[PDB]
Amino acid sequence: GSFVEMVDNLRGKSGQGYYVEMTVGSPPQTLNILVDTGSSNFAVGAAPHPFLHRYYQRQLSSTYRDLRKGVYVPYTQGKWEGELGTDLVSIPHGPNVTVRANIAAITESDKFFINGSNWEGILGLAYAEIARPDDSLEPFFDSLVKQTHVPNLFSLQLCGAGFPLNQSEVLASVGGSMIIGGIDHSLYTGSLWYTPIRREWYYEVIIVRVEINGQDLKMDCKEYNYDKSIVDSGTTNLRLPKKVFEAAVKSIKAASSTEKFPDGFWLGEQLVCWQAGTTPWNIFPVISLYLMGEVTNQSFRITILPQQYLRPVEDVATSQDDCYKFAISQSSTGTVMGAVIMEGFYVVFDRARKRIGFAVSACHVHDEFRTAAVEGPFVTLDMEDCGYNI
Ligand SMILES: CCC[C@H]1CN(Cc2ccc(CN3C(=N)N[C@](CCC4CCCCC4)(CC4CCCCC4)C3=O)cc2)C(=O)N1
Repeated sequence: GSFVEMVDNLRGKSGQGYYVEMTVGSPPQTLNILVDTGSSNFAVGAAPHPFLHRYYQRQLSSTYRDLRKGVYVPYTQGKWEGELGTDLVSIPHGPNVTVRANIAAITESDKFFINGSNWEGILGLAYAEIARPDDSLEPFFDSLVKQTHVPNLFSLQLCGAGFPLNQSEVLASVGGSMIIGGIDHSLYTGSLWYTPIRREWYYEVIIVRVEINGQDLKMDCKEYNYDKSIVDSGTTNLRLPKKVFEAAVKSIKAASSTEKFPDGFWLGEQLVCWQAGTTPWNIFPVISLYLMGEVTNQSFRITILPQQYLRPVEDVATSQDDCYKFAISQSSTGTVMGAVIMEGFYVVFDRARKRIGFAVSACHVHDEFRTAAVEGPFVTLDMEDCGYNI
């Protein structure tokens, strides 16, 4: 591991997000910031909110610069609005550099901040094309790379605990690593396999085959990427296009048929519980997503376990049972490889070479019989046809 200063710099969990400490302004104001590979704005709470115990105070920063422009960002289940400006930004457990970056000072929001998440802002790590108000507002990572010698690449190791963490525990536990400018070899086992970034807006990739316990879902592969497939640390679940979700759930139900679960469990709404230590991992199937490789007609696969797609949650009765929610859900906006999938792997966002790498994570949860995997190569033809075009 050559990046010790950045190893173990994340905290959090899949359901509320993983965050990194950052500082903004002069003198530095410390804030915890959500790592979000699914957006491209650096936006921080800048006014009192019931769920924030701190926020960015522009009037206290000598280096604050007002851009005299507002920004409104509505999204699926909420929105955030703010005032744009720039200031000096640093990451204490990151590269030892300070850069001048755009900051959206959030003045109003709806269903954005999460009670008990411990973060006060978000770091959009995707490309300018999806930055708001438009692509002229340079994203943080672009600024970092342009102003310093930091390589144009970052990598993420999100570590799920495999069991519920109470408030004190989640504040004291290490949730993973965000390595800025490099790859730390202590964070993964086996080899790294790369898939091309299809287009630079979201971190878009192409899935070419899907298996449930080795059985091919056998759908037209364009269905797997309708209308896109992205890697998003800001989403909790593995989200799949409606038809793919329906096919996958049918296959997962068939594989786990020795136990019957209520419809609410499969809808990802209700938890299922087992007596302490008796979770029947073995009856649930592994899921393999084959991704386009860097070589023509070549693919590789990433395989996750139920220890990744069953999200630990505390029982309504705080009992001693081990409980979980099904963390695979349907989408009308494409496939989303959320945090529960990322928890199985060390993911390298190699912006410089327009590719995303995957390797088995040194902190993935598993049992004595099965482990997550990243394997290849496999001969796969006409993979370009798996991409969807409007
Ligand atoms: C952290 C875990 C939270 C829960 C909520 N939750 C549902 C959910 C639904 C959609 C998205 C996609 N997504 C995203 N990655 N960032 C934003 C802006 C996208 C951006 C794209 C370009 C155009 C402008 C908006 C803001 C979010 C970021 C997370 C905090 C809330 C606001 C967004 O909507 C993520 C999560 C989930 O699963 N776990």
